[PDB]
Amino acid sequence: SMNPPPPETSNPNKPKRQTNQLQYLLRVVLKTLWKHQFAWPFQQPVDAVKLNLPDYYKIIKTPMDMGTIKKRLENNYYWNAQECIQDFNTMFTNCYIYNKPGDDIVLMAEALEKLFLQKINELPTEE
Ligand SMILES: COc1nc2c(Nc3ccccc3C(C)(C)C)c(C(=O)O)cnc2cc1-c1c(C)noc1C
Repeated sequence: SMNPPPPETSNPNKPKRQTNQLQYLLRVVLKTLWKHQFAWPFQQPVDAVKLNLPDYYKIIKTPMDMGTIKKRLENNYYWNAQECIQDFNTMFTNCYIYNKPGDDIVLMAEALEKLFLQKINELPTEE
């Protein structure tokens, strides 16, 4: 079985918090990206078996995807907004590292990242 286990989306020992910034990340940022027409390759872990990408998890050792991020937010997995922002950045970076510049999947990622940065520029202050 050559896919790794997916990133965890819950952990009984990891402290849980809700902040208005994490609420914004779920309700505005994730929602906007999730429903975007380019989102679908990013909505679940890369299935390197089904996609016939045998080298994927030889190259990418910190996988991340919006399905995992969405569940982490829904599960209050994150303590702060930076943890979630880091996961989005990891997802984009992995795409830019594994694929060739100018590939369609890279252009899709770049479009999602542009929207992402726009929404993060508008992050609300903590209540
Ligand atoms: C090419 O990069 C991906 N492609 C798919 C994918 N199929 C797809 C999508 C667009 C263009 C080309 C393809 C191939 C069929 C050639 C793989 C699918 C799918 O068809 O279900 C799902 N998830 C992906 C994640 C990724 C991906 C992401 C996201 N980051 O790195 C990789 C690799």
